[PDB]
Amino acid sequence: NLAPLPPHVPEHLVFDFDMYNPSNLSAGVQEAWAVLQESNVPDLVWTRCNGGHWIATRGQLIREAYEDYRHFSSECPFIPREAGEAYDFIPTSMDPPEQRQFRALANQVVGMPVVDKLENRIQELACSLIESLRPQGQCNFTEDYAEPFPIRIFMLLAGLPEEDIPHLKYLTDQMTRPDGSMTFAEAKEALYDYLIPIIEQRRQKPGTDAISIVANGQVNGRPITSDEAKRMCGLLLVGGLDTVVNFLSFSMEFLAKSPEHRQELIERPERIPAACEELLRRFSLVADGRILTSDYEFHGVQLKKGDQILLPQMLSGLDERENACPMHVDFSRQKVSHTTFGHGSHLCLGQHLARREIIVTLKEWLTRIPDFSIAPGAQIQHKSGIVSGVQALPLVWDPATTKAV
Ligand code: HEM
Ligand SMILES: CC1(C)[C@@H]2CC[C@@]1(C)C(=O)C2
Ligand SMILES: [K+]
Repeated sequence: NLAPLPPHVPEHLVFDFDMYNPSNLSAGVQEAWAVLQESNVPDLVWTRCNGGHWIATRGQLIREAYEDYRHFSSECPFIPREAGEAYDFIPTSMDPPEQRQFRALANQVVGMPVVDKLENRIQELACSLIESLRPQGQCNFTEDYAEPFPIRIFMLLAGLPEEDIPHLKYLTDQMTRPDGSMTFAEAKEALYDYLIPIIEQRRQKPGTDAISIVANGQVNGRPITSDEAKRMCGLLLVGGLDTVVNFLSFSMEFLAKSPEHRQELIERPERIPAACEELLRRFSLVADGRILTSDYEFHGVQLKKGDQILLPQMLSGLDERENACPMHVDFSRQKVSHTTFGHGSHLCLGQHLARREIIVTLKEWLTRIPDFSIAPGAQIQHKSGIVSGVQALPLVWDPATTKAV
């Protein structure tokens, strides 16, 4: 449906892009979003889809808006409006100044020091999942690796049972790529229904898991409330269950389709960290945004207090004004410009865990299964939303070309 055009929005800026079902989706989701960067499309457009909102289409504007939290508030960061209003996760639903104190606590559970306590288990799980698949000569990559690898690591970190994954993954996905059966508010309250008692049990009897550490944490020297803990833990679950999970499939689809790039990383494994960064640029996948706190003229466009603006993190690095030949993957690219992990005060806190999971996957997969392809006659379908993904990724290989370590 197309919402009525607000009185302050001129017709010439109207471009009815649907972030949950973009028209060019069959080309690939990044390609579908990149239609917003065709030469005739303004830097800032209005879509009547999903209740009506602005979209900044160029890295310059996306970066500026993410830096200016005084005009572009995180209080209502999701489209549609109902979802942004219900959205209350911490720290993401807060602006500075109050946001900042919560970042340190989140860093205690997903930050670089914690990656250190997990490196060996991350390594061991990647290797065991890949070795189990290796002799089969085929897999459904989304279900067989992309999901279980990051999700089981998160569930370990959080001290949550693996048999809870199907329920939690379903709920998480309703917040980013809703199937229509639940509103954001319903999904969020179901997630909170799961968490609240676990949080109370771990405040009564603390363990060493991430939920215990958040629930018994301090924020700038005072105790976190049960409610704040819940709102932080919800966000951590969503990051654990619906970010890397999707990104790995874009990356593995690319490698399945580009033997040259596989060989590069096999021959020059020192390049894997750089490859991770270039893949994070090319297969960027997040798009949230902000709400206007006041009327504001931005790049010659009149914005009105309460207007939502989508600021797609995905688009900055695909912008030819940020990177030449942006749809080309070049592992030797000298300045890999992107906002894949966000920009401004809300920079991703999970990014070190994400990079470790990506780099481990690339190294351990190519060590064992250097030669693989998309299954015969398969046409890979993507899906779009707050976080975009790959619906299915059937891969095949000849087991004779693989190596058990
Ligand atoms: C490829 C993987 C990932 C990508 C692309 C990604 C992307 C992002 C983006 C774009 C933001 C900023 C959102 C905004 O400004 O509104 C963000 C924030 C955040 N992410 Fe990540 N993320 C990833 C992985 C993770 C993981 C694995 C976790 C935790 C398990 C995580 C936890 C967080 C947290 C806690 C924030 C909030 C920071 C704040 O609001 O101050 N992320 N992420
Ligand atoms: C936009 C995000 C990727 C970031 C971490 C999880 C996510 C869906 C959020 O709600 C904040
Ligand atoms: K809100």
